Amino acid sequence: EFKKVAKETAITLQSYLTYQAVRLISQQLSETNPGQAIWLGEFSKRHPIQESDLYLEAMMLENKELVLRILTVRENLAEGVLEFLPEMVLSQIKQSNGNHRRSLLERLTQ
Amino acid sequence: EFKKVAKETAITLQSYLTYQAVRLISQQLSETNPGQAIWLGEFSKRHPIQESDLYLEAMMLENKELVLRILTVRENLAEGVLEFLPEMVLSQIKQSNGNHRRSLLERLTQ
Repeated sequence: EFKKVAKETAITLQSYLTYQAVRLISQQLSETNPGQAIWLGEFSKRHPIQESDLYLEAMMLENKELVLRILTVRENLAEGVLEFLPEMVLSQIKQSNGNHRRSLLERLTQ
Repeated sequence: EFKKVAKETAITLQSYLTYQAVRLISQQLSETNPGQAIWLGEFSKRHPIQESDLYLEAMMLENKELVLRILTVRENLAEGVLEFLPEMVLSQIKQSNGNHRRSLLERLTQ
């Protein structure tokens, strides 16, 4: 099932990177254009960024400009971040595993 | 902020791959050992797999064997899946972006 799981993870990463896009943009808009930060916040109450293609589709009806920036920002975030994710996540898995195996072997040898 | 975002994404991927581990294991246990599938389900009600190092720490107090299998299965899942994630997620971002840009350019040129 490494196909079913790869696919589901990629969809999850795609949507998560989109949330990170909207988090970053909203942070800039806090200083740069506060009334749009606020708007972005309320629209996100009314639309679960979880279902991200629908969110963006919902947003084009009201703010095409913000939709475009999320598209752009998330493409850059992906392009920036994705290359280190393999090495990072695997390394964190090997060391979380390491900790947990060191801890329970400690309990097993009381 | 590509560091703050890479770090947060890796933590999220780590935890998500752990949930996928527990999803897969629970699926096997459905057929292989049903009474442990059920137990795994109830423990997951009482412990948010979201905070995954704590979950696994909570589980060692009650089922060290299952904790070890999650450790193993999630390391394999990571090792299996992580190499295609860059190419996959970026490709899905380029084509989701493509769709949304094709759709709103359609509205802008009514």
